[PDB]
Amino acid sequence: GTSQWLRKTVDSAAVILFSKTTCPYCKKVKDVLAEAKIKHATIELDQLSNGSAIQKCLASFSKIETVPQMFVRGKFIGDSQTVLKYYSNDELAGIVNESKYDYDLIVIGGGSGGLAAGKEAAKYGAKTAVLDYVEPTPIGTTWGLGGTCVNVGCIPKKLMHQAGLLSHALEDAEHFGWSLDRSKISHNWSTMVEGVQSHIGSLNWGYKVALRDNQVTYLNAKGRLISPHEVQITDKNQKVSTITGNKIILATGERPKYPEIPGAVEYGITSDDLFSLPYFPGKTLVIGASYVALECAGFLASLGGDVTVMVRSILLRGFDQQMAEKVGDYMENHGVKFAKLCVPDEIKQLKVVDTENNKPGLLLVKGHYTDGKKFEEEFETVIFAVGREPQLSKVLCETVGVKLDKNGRVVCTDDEQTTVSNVYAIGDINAGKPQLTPVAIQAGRYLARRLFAGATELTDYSNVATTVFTPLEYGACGLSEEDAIEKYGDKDIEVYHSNFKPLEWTVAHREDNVCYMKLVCRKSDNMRVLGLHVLGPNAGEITQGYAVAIKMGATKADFDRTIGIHPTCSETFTTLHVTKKSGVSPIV
Amino acid sequence: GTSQWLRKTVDSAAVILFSKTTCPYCKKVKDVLAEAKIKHATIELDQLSNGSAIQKCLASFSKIETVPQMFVRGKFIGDSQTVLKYYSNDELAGIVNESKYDYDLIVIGGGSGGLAAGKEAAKYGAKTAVLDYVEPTPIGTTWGLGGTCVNVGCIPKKLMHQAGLLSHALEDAEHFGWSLDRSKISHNWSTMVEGVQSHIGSLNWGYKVALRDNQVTYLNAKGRLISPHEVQITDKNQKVSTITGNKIILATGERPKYPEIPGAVEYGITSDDLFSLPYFPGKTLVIGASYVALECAGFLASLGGDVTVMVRSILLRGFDQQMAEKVGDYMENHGVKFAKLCVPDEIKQLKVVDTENNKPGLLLVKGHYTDGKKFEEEFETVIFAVGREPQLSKVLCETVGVKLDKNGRVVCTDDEQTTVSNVYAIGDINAGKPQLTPVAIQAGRYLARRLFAGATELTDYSNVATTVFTPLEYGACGLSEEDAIEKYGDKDIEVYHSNFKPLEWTVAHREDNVCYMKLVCRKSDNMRVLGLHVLGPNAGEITQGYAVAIKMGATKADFDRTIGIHPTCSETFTTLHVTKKSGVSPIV
Ligand SMILES: Cc1cc2nc3c(=O)[nH]c(=O)nc-3n(C[C@H](O)[C@H](O)[C@H](O)COP(=O)(O)OP(=O)(O)OC[C@H]3O[C@@H](n4cnc5c(N)ncnc54)[C@H](O)[C@@H]3O)c2cc1C
Ligand SMILES: Cc1cc2nc3c(=O)[nH]c(=O)nc-3n(C[C@H](O)[C@H](O)[C@H](O)COP(=O)(O)OP(=O)(O)OC[C@H]3O[C@@H](n4cnc5c(N)ncnc54)[C@H](O)[C@@H]3O)c2cc1C
Ligand SMILES: [Mg+2]
Ligand SMILES: [Mg+2]
Ligand SMILES: [Mg+2]
Repeated sequence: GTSQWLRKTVDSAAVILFSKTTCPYCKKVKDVLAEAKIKHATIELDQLSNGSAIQKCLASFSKIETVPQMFVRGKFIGDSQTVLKYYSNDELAGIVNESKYDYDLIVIGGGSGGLAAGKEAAKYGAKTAVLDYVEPTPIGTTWGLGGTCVNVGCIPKKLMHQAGLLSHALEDAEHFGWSLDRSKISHNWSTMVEGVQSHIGSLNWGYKVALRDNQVTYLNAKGRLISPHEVQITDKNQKVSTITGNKIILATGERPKYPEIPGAVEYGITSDDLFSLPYFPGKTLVIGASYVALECAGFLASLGGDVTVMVRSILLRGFDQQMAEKVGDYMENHGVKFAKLCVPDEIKQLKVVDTENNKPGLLLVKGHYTDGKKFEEEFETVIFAVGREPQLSKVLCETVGVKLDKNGRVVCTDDEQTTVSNVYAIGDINAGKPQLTPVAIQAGRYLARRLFAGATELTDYSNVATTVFTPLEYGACGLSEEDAIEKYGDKDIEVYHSNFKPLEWTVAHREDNVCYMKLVCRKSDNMRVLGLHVLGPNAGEITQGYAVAIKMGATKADFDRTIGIHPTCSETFTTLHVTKKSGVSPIV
Repeated sequence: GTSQWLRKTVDSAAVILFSKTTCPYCKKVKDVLAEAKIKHATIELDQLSNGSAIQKCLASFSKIETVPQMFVRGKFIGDSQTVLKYYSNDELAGIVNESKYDYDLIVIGGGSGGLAAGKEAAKYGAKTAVLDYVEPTPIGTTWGLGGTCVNVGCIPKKLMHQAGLLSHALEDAEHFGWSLDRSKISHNWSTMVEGVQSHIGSLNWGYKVALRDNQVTYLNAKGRLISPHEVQITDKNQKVSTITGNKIILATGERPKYPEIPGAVEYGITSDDLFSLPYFPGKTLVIGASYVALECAGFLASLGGDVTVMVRSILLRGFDQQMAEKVGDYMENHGVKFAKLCVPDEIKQLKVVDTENNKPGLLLVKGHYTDGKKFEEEFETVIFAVGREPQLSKVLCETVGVKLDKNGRVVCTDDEQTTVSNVYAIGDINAGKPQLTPVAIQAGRYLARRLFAGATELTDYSNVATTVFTPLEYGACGLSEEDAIEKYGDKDIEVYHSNFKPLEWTVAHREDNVCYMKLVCRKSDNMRVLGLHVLGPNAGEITQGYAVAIKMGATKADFDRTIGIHPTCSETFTTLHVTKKSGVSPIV
């Protein structure tokens, strides 16, 4: 184990120092490298249980067993006296910069995962390039550095969700004694978009500054992997060139799909366009039933819009379907209309978008229900939220040998390695992984540490918590009830559940028994918590801390012995007692 | 210890059935008791690991080793045929109601702990009385059933905190595109109090209905324990009588203290009066620096009031002082004035409260600072928040033998037992325990199960999470940093910390580096999390789930391997990396 780890670490690290924290010769070398502005990884052998074995194995590369030992790109450079010699003779800079490739790491994609990986690799002295290019949407929308979450995902969507939540805060404020009249207050879409876009612009700029400050080369260029170590880049002026890299990280993400029906690309939009749209969508049809579809429909309705969601089959496929039904029922009680069991056939244009008066156009949507009955209605905006897809055919030449699955995602080992030994993939394009921003970030950071700092820690993709930011939010960690029953059998599953009412909803005269939580547990394993589910305000804040406990193997007894914080919504997890098997009502 | 447990269980239970889930004879006995409206505890021997030894040890009472076996107040009643004989002969009701005392349980105090204990005991057939009486405040304020939290504590305070938080929501709404103008909106104190009090009234009524539905006798009477089994009650018409009970639970709580200075009782108020006050306090001085003092000052300022807090020494004594300073600094930047290192000497009346026109009076407060300088300022309302005290000299006759500590609280074992063996104490009067509503509720419920259902589970009072509902909320679980350093030494403590900015604060132009969190960890115990601290919105929702993980022994590695939910405040705990020892800034 140790010899294999050391060989892999030495071969892959850009600049690495084997050290001991007590040794003054090691401190002197560290001080020289810091003065020279040479970044590097450091392995403190006295801080590792197998450090003595590592010292012995180092002689297989350097012929010495002492510390310090400096390596650059697989080559032993020297001990203390030698490194000081190179520094004194002004030779060290050239040595640490010598490389077979232009870069130690090329990251293709400057989104959540790619920026995290590139910044982390640079900390260990890896010469790093991050490529990011945003192909415009069909109507021409484009945006800056940072990827989907920053520009057209989690960040703007949650800010618009907050704008929507504030509608109810205005209503509640009256009951709490404030003098406003909610019925005389209106919402200005353009003012909200300006504020959202100003924040996004600060993030775009902050990422460019962060790459500069980490000595990462940022290329606003489209990359294509043409062989294991060669990336062809096309710049803003269509100039084509090739750069080379030792390790390659594919982090190119996904883009929205469109249905293959007349008028969809021409006259509809997707989430990519929504978050910078200069005019309020107006009367809107959302086609689809993913979390993207429902989150966007929810905030548009809360802002005062006339919104309909066209659902082919079910809501939130892949999520617990009891929770999905409760999410949709709340939305329907709060203004969202649903066209159920329905698909679109064609979008016809009745009015062109009025860019001068800043108004949407008008569309005729024709569709049909599963029984064959026709759907026909006019909408000012049609938003397609019918899934997202990787677009690797343009990122990857087929001759490179990177295996893709049937959906076009990259088939990766548990350490993100593709079928090409120096090429890795992270984020939404890594087949089978949860498609979430903090997952991409952890994967990229942890991978960079394994490549360039000798780390061994893998990303754990199990029991990753989620939150759907619908008008009433839905947080979850672990299995749905139906997946738990499928895996273990109904007789081995116990479900504890309860309704609850936020204290803030009492004086506000809101609903008594809409918020809901459950714990899905395995009886034969000490009532292990297999899944946690909560519908209520601030559901992501509620869920997050429990994800640590679930990671640690929490049981129902662990929830019971923990004392609640009062008054909170979250504390209702600490006193659950009604089982579904008992048939006793969960109402409070 | 099976023999000792069975002896204690049979001796204490009111009505108890020993059964097996796999027995249709037990099913018949359960059905008969259910039809007879006879509530009882049930111990399913097949579900316990030592069930076989219990069956054998039951014969020491019943001379049989089969199930079912029924017991009443220490006496074996019979098997299947025998219980049916009594039922057929109309003898069973008399048998199950025979008792040496009027009640199996008398609970003195109808607050958080006492109501929880009384309701739980009644589930197992314990004939239960709950006594509750609310001695009026000096100005005459009184309230209904439910105790401090329901009437004059957590419930109204959090509702008034929410009214205060809505001030900032109104401001934020403008930046999110809503057309209101916060500067022309005002707050109506009386409207908010009316709504708060209507909710409280629904809780008072709900508790009365809950006791009725559980067959608990509710006496709105002042109780005094005059001997181990005798409680003297004084009813609303001053009629004095004595009732007897087998077990006694003392759950009488505490009341606000006043400083011993002229004018304090006559002209000041406390939290007991604030939550139903019919007029806005106006310009207000809060004397004290507890969480009660700061929570009330905070919401009064957010409602638009002119508020000053007079602090003898420090804020939030007993809490992490770095966090306390950050809490206070936020309040000072958001309208709360602080008179630091200052104590009051006298409250002088300048105008009497005008009850007819619903206006406060006017007071002159004289005090002095530690540097000798004088304090002299006028206020419309003076609120004392200088601690709370038990008042057991009127609850307990000294001859009973219940030992109190130097502060007047009850000295209890880890199972809530006093020095008188049938008398227990729960909630705020139990010396040394966290004085919180969910603690009182757990203690009461768990104690009732041990007394009347043979349970053995104790309440765990360690690492009980808290939240201070100041304008920026402060959640904590475990040790303060200073307590951890005192216990383990600075060299064995590592502190990970970060500022954060809620995404909701970006478009709203709120502060960049005021929200803050830290994990206080023990290096030599695998970086065990000793204390978690968070200052930010929704801090109780953030903190609660982590309390389960801390109960389970979470380490820093457990936080690191858990993935964040994005975008949330809570996810910041999953990526902490800056140590205090490193000196690196925690700013974003
Ligand atoms: C509407 C919406 C809401 C979401 N909400 C949440 C949420 O609340 N929480 C959450 O955790 N996740 C959320 N997500 C998911 C999250 O956005 C993604 O999981 C995350 O952005 C994936 O990161 P990534 O690094 O894999 O890819 P991306 O962030 O998509 O980055 C890939 C980047 O590479 C660029 N690129 C593509 N091809 C090339 C090429 N050939 N050369 C150069 N650059 C290229 C892309 O244009 C893009 O900039 C949401 C997504 C959407 C669409
Ligand atoms: C302003 C304030 C805010 C608080 N906020 C929170 C918070 O956010 N979260 C939290 O967890 N805790 C909070 N607390 C603490 C919480 O209120 C107490 O911990 C809890 O109420 C204690 O319950 P208890 O059963 O011990 O006593 P109590 O709830 O005080 O009940 C005791 C009852 O017994 C009655 N009684 C007294 N003597 C007699 C007698 N001789 N005969 C009959 N009846 C009698 C009393 O009048 C009262 O009704 C707060 C407290 C205050 C004062
Ligand atoms: Mg702005
Ligand atoms: Mg599942
Ligand atoms: Mg009302």
